[PDB]
Amino acid sequence: STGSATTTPIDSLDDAYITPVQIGTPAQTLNLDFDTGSSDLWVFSSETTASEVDGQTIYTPSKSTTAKLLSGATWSISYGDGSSSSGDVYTDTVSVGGLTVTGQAVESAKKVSSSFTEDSTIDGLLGLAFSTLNTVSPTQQKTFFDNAKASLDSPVFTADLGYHAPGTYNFGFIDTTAYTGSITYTAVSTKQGFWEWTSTGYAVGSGTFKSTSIDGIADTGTTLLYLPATVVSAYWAQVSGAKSSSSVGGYVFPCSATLPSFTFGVGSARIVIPGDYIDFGPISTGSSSCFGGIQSSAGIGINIFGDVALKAAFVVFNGATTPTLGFASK
Ligand SMILES: CC[C@H](C)CNC(=O)C[C@H](O)[C@H](CC(C)C)NC(=O)[C@H](CCCCNC(=S)NC)NC(=O)[C@H](Cc1ccccc1)NS(=O)(=O)N(C)C
Repeated sequence: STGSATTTPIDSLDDAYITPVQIGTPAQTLNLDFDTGSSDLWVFSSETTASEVDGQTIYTPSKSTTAKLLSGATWSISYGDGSSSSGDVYTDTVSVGGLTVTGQAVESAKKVSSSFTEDSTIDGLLGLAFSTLNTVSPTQQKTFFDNAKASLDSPVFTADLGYHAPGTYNFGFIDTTAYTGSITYTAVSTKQGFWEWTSTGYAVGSGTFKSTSIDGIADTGTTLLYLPATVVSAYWAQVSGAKSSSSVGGYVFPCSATLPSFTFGVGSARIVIPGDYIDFGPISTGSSSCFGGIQSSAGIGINIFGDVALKAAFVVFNGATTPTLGFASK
């Protein structure tokens, strides 16, 4: 079996993408944030504290005939940006672009943090990192991909995210019409439970490729590109008006500038992010100052190949016994 779903940015700055998911019987469609950086599928529902509910679409376990409460299981998670959620768990049928998994754990939120209540276009998260990061207790619940693996035509899923446009998530197949060149595969360490890999170096604009190991994670749930502070500094050094702002939280630049591209190595291959994808957007509507999409990972503690990187390539999360990650130019 296979599945294909279109995914869309929740705003005009590509802060996140949501993909529709059908949960329960008859199907309840929710729009979730497909996150390769977590392993929890949870959604807002009939159980979340009302005043914690904005205009999100909720899951009502009670209206689904295949739902089953998972006796005694609870969950609690906190994310990298401080948000958090917790609740209980049900198992139900979950479909993604025609790809159905029965008995998938759907974690029902009882409480959500303020950033989630305020983001009206995200109904929950669908985690895609290793099941070892799952927060359900006492027994960890497998991700949608671990559960679909038996059925998949090939154990893989690809991310094809768009720059200010829709994209696609596909499961169990590789669409050769979607990228150019061939796919370069790189080893993944699962020690931390993440889609963790090592980049071979970088290049700023039309300058030299520097061979330096960049250990990082590929995470569709992270907006920007977090690199070591000395690589970020070499990028911004090429942009005349750019500077580091303590008030805004990072490098800012005149919106007016044409920024250089940024290339990161994948083995022998190079993936070129267009200077424009690095222009995240102005600080505030009308400002002459814009937010840089390449930020320092000094304060996070790990490098993150988030959305600004991920959208410049065709990405293959190959979930075979020995997982690997493939990158293609598109
Ligand atoms: C078991 C716990 C596991 C390890 C949790 N994994 C994780 O926590 C990684 C996972 O991908 C989350 C998903 C996110 C939707 C809440 N990413 C994040 O938490 C990041 C943080 C990236 C690193 C930032 N950390 C720091 S200290 N920066 C100074 N958020 C993001 O990148 C959000 C994503 C987002 C956007 C819009 C709506 C919802 C969520 N964009 S952002 O807020 O940082 N951007 C607006 C500035």
